[PDB]
Amino acid sequence: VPYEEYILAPSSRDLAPASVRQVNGSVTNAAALTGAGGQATFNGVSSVTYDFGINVAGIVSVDVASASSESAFIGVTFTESSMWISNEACDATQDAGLDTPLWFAVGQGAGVYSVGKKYTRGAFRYMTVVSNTTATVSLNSVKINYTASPIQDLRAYTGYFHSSDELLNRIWYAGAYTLQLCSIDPTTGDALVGLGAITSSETITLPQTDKWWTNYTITNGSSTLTDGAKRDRLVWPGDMSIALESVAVSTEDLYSVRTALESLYALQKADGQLPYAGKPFYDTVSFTYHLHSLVGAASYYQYTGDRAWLTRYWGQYKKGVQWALSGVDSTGLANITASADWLRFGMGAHNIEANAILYYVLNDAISLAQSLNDNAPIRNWTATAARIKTVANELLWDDKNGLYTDNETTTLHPQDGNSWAVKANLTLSANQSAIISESLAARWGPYGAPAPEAGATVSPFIGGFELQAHYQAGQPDRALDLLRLQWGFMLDDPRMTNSTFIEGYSTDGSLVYAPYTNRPRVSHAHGWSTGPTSALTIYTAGLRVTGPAGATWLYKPQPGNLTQVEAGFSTRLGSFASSFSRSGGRYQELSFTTPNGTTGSVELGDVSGQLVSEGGVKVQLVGGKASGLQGGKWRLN
Ligand SMILES: *[C@@H]1O[C@H](CO)[C@@H](O[C@@H]2O[C@H](CO)[C@@H](O[C@@H]3O[C@H](CO[C@H]4O[C@H](CO)[C@@H](O)[C@H](O)[C@@H]4O)[C@@H](O)[C@H](O[C@H]4O[C@H](CO)[C@@H](O)[C@H](O)[C@@H]4O)[C@@H]3O)[C@H](O)[C@H]2NC(C)=O)[C@H](O)[C@H]1NC(C)=O
Ligand SMILES: *[C@@H]1O[C@H](CO)[C@@H](O[C@@H]2O[C@H](CO)[C@@H](O[C@@H]3O[C@H](CO)[C@@H](O)[C@H](O[C@H]4O[C@H](CO)[C@@H](O)[C@H](O)[C@@H]4O)[C@@H]3O)[C@H](O)[C@H]2NC(C)=O)[C@H](O)[C@H]1NC(C)=O
Ligand SMILES: *[C@@H]1O[C@H](CO)[C@@H](O[C@@H]2O[C@H](CO)[C@@H](O[C@@H]3O[C@H](CO[C@H]4O[C@H](CO)[C@@H](O)[C@H](O)[C@@H]4O)[C@@H](O)[C@H](O)[C@@H]3O)[C@H](O)[C@H]2NC(C)=O)[C@H](O)[C@H]1NC(C)=O
Ligand SMILES: *[C@@H]1O[C@H](CO)[C@@H](O[C@@H]2O[C@H](CO)[C@@H](O[C@@H]3O[C@H](CO)[C@@H](O)[C@H](O)[C@@H]3O)[C@H](O)[C@H]2NC(C)=O)[C@H](O)[C@H]1NC(C)=O
Ligand SMILES: *[C@@H]1O[C@H](CO)[C@@H](O[C@@H]2O[C@H](CO)[C@@H](O[C@@H]3O[C@H](CO)[C@@H](O)[C@H](O)[C@@H]3O)[C@H](O)[C@H]2NC(C)=O)[C@H](O)[C@H]1NC(C)=O
Ligand SMILES: *[C@@H]1O[C@H](CO)[C@@H](O[C@@H]2O[C@H](CO)[C@@H](O[C@@H]3O[C@H](CO)[C@@H](O)[C@H](O)[C@@H]3O)[C@H](O)[C@H]2NC(C)=O)[C@H](O)[C@H]1NC(C)=O
Ligand SMILES: *[C@@H]1O[C@H](CO)[C@@H](O[C@@H]2O[C@H](CO)[C@@H](O[C@@H]3O[C@H](CO)[C@@H](O)[C@H](O)[C@@H]3O)[C@H](O)[C@H]2NC(C)=O)[C@H](O)[C@H]1NC(C)=O
Ligand SMILES: *[C@@H]1O[C@H](CO)[C@@H](O[C@@H]2O[C@H](CO)[C@@H](O[C@@H]3O[C@H](CO)[C@@H](O)[C@H](O)[C@@H]3O)[C@H](O)[C@H]2NC(C)=O)[C@H](O)[C@H]1NC(C)=O
Ligand SMILES: *[C@@H]1O[C@H](CO)[C@@H](O[C@@H]2O[C@H](CO)[C@@H](O[C@@H]3O[C@H](CO)[C@@H](O)[C@H](O)[C@@H]3O)[C@H](O)[C@H]2NC(C)=O)[C@H](O)[C@H]1NC(C)=O
Ligand SMILES: *[C@@H]1O[C@H](CO)[C@@H](O[C@@H]2O[C@H](CO)[C@@H](O[C@@H]3O[C@H](CO)[C@@H](O)[C@H](O)[C@@H]3O)[C@H](O)[C@H]2NC(C)=O)[C@H](O)[C@H]1NC(C)=O
Ligand SMILES: *[C@@H]1O[C@H](CO)[C@@H](O[C@@H]2O[C@H](CO)[C@@H](O)[C@H](O)[C@H]2NC(C)=O)[C@H](O)[C@H]1NC(C)=O
Ligand SMILES: *[C@@H]1O[C@H](CO)[C@@H](O[C@@H]2O[C@H](CO)[C@@H](O)[C@H](O)[C@H]2NC(C)=O)[C@H](O)[C@H]1NC(C)=O
Ligand SMILES: *[C@@H]1O[C@H](CO)[C@@H](O)[C@H](O)[C@H]1NC(C)=O
Repeated sequence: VPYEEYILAPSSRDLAPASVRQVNGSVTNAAALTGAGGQATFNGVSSVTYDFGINVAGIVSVDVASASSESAFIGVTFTESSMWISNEACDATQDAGLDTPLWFAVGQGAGVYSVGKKYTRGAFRYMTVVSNTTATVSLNSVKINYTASPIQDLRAYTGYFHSSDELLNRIWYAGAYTLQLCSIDPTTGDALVGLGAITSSETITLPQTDKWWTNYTITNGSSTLTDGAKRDRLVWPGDMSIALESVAVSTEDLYSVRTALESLYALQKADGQLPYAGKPFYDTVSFTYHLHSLVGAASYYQYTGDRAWLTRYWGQYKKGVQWALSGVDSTGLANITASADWLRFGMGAHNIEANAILYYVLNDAISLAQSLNDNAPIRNWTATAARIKTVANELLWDDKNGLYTDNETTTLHPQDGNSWAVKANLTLSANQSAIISESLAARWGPYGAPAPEAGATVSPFIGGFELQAHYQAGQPDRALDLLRLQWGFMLDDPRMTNSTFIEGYSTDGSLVYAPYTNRPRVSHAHGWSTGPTSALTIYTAGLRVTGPAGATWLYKPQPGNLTQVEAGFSTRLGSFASSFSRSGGRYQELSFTTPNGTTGSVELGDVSGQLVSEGGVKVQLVGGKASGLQGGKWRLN
């Protein structure tokens, strides 16, 4: 309800394109297919590329009025980015080649032509209607059944964010909408229908095209969160380590997260190994992604407060923790023998990123075990955790460059490892964390923060963890600067979609993703690139869930130089909201709402005064902090 005007999601599921972008050949009244009136008559070989304004998804229907020849055809091509607009092909989903247009033999007669959900286009902003025959074809409409997020009201958000910075607001809502697009009907999964047949080492020529379909049921239930709407349309655990919290503070569609998580845990091996991806992707060993599955279960319990779910899955979670701990060696660090990660290079040995994620997982597991009163596993865990810290900063810390090396035998400093080490509290001091934040920011290029472990690549995925690291190191304006630089490029570059966020690109500002050779296959709607949504709600607005469903919370707004911030979301316990206005580095007004029955703490920084409750309770701030605050509405006096 609040700030609904920023919500990108369509107001219906019956969608005509918004505007005509380009016309080729004799075409009468192309604007008719935008709902502007009349019918559109294609006279011979012709085409019209239409623009929807935003990235959309679903099932195309061609309403034909007449066709002069029995051999007439109408084709439809789709593309996320405008650089792959073509009257001959879509953009790519497979490892090599462009996808074939959807061809309708409309030479029969009048009626609506469709091939249903088997050929759902998972994501596209531009749609080209093509007549490749000398026939005259009149069409009444070409519309889309919008099938992204199938069991929800697309414009009924439970979270919101609005600041004095309009770019930040648009970035928040673009992340939320991206997540909506990646929630699919589970019966239309697996866009990689050519896995095994089409590989990177191949060439599909200009007249050659890839066939595509969507008919693998990837989860149970009626909705699930995938990595990318166009592609892979599969469940990936690492992507959830950014996507879950951004879903939780905007749409609250944690049911799709839950189906994805359950499908992943259903693939656990007897020894506890969790999968690299959901079915039918290759059974692959990946340390880090197994740990991401553990992270995801922990965060799901944190936001839903589902005791029954955690109880169902605690045995599997402990088995996974045991599997990961089996990699720890005499050193006290995990020695990673699997190279598979987020499509980066050099995963192995005493990798800083793997061990930081392990530290994070261990602390998650201890807090969960205390929630469940399962004290037995705690000891080992604590000890192991300590060792990681103690050894990771002795054998991996580079004091001269202010960052962690990737392992013991390299001078490379990975962005993911250092970001995660700050996010997991692997550093021995806040001063260290500030060094890491400063040194990461020192590496920014004209198009955002680099990930040297994956070559000349910018990763919005790792950008989300770096944002969190800048925040936890006490640098909110550094984080807002990275937001502006990287995500304003992702949102406002004319090749982007202006609604959804890219999977990754290159440091020179090109849309080359190094792991892929088929550049049209990069997805422009990946949930793992939506870090700013959760970051702006949690850190800028200061609404931090610290207990199940917000049973306990921390209010720590890190405003920086923003002069006005409003944000809010809900859990099954009630409403969280934060609202403040500043000027000259001081709060003019500050208020926040937390659900009843909850208790929390406050941390405003260098702020002195009283917090007044709705009833009238007054609490003095000591060092900008206060604890034991009872749930409700609070204002700063
Ligand atoms: C998702 O969509 C894809 C299509 O894009 C489907 O893939 C096809 O699935 C069919 C199964 O339905 C595959 O099998 C083909 O069946 C044809 C019929 O053969 C007999 O099948 C029954 C079996 O009991 C007989 O009783 C009956 O009399 C039929 O005669 C065969 O003619 C096909 O031969 C094909 O074999 C090779 C290897 O598979 C193919 O590559 C060739 O095209 C060749 O013609 C075949 O056996 C078919 O192969 C699949 N095709 C493709 C392109 O993948 C998925 O099934 C569908 N999945 C879901 C869940 O909906
Ligand atoms: C400790 O950390 C360092 C730094 O990350 C790490 O060195 C990295 O090792 C990986 C291999 O695990 C290297 O990745 C390969 O490097 C070679 C060049 O030496 C390239 O030719 C490779 O590219 C081709 O091959 C890949 C498959 O093998 C394909 O995926 C790829 O598309 C190419 O076809 C590949 O990049 C990485 O380059 C180095 N790091 C640097 C800076 O070169 C080291 O391995 C870690 N220690 C241990 C024990 O793993
Ligand atoms: C065009 O696209 C539409 C989707 O965008 C299609 O409508 C969808 O049809 C499916 C079934 O084929 C529905 O999925 C069902 O979901 C219910 C649960 O939903 C109920 O609860 C939720 C949450 O409270 C609520 O939002 C719903 O309104 C329901 O009350 C399951 O129990 C079923 O087993 C089944 O999975 C989708 O809900 C429905 N979409 C919408 C928006 O309602 C439509 O059929 C497509 N048509 C064509 C011709 O392609
Ligand atoms: C007729 O419509 C097309 C769009 O379908 C207009 O743009 C042209 O589209 C073709 C593809 O059908 C482009 O060719 C391709 O270009 C990309 C790079 O952009 C390249 O990677 C491919 O290998 C292929 O060469 C073509 O460049 C593009 N032209 C322009 C100027 O954008 C076309 O302009 C329309 N014709 C008229 C007369 O309006
Ligand atoms: C306009 O586009 C439609 C759809 O692409 C064309 O229909 C297809 O035309 C081909 C001829 O190139 C028909 O022949 C088929 O060729 C494939 C190999 O490419 C072969 O494996 C098949 O056995 C068959 O011989 C194809 O059946 C036909 N497809 C459909 C669904 O009708 C149409 O010819 C184009 N017309 C013009 C004037 O460009
Ligand atoms: C949860 O989803 C899974 C699929 O992810 C459901 O199990 C699936 O059941 C279908 C329908 O039986 C299987 O398809 C095949 O059907 C033919 C029909 O003749 C049959 O001969 C095959 O033996 C097979 O049953 C499909 O293979 C199977 N999925 C997998 C991954 O094997 C399940 O029913 C859903 N609901 C739950 C678990 O409550
Ligand atoms: C408590 O955490 C520690 C980590 O500090 C766990 O220790 C590790 O346990 C695994 C179990 O598989 C050991 O791996 C095994 O190593 C032997 C060689 O010693 C090898 O032959 C096996 O194939 C397997 O790889 C690992 O070495 C060990 N590391 C250390 C430093 O003890 C321990 O498992 C956890 N507690 C429990 C009860 O599991
Ligand atoms: C993040 O990690 C830092 C250290 O990297 C944590 O602060 C550190 O807390 C430990 C205790 O957990 C302190 O070590 C010792 O604690 C014993 C009591 O068990 C005490 O008797 C010793 O005098 C010593 O304090 C350590 O000094 C302290 N370091 C700093 C710089 O504060 C911090 O608590 C962690 N933060 C989170 C949110 O987990
Ligand atoms: C956002 O606004 C602030 C305030 O105008 C910008 O400047 C930063 O302000 C703080 C507080 O005055 C400076 O703190 C420094 O502390 C060290 C401690 O030793 C002291 O030596 C300095 O004299 C100063 O008091 C901080 O250096 C300063 N930073 C800069 C670059 O001016 C801040 O830059 C603004 N950020 C953005 C992105 O707009
Ligand atoms: C990419 O998306 C942005 C944001 O949606 C577009 O910028 C413009 O953004 C503002 C809202 O931030 C919209 O303002 C409205 O303009 C209408 C014009 O009639 C006015 O009546 C309203 O009161 C309000 O001021 C504006 O519509 C929007 N422009 C468009 C074209 O959507 C940006 O233009 C988008 N670019 C592309 C190429 O899609
Ligand atoms: C980490 O594990 C790997 C795999 O078990 C170890 O790699 C082997 O190291 C030995 C020396 O101990 C070499 O002779 C082998 O060639 C290596 N094999 C493989 C498959 O990597 C590595 O030594 C382990 N590192 C630590 C510190 O325990
Ligand atoms: C924060 O800790 C770092 C060490 O990680 C201190 O900076 C280092 O100081 C040593 C002094 O011997 C130098 O050799 C290193 O080059 C410095 N490292 C970096 C990255 O600058 C720093 O002084 C500490 N700051 C505070 C306030 O305690
Ligand atoms: C819940 O909190 C609201 C204030 O936000 C208050 O009006 C209401 O009475 C509270 N209900 C209970 C049962 O405490």
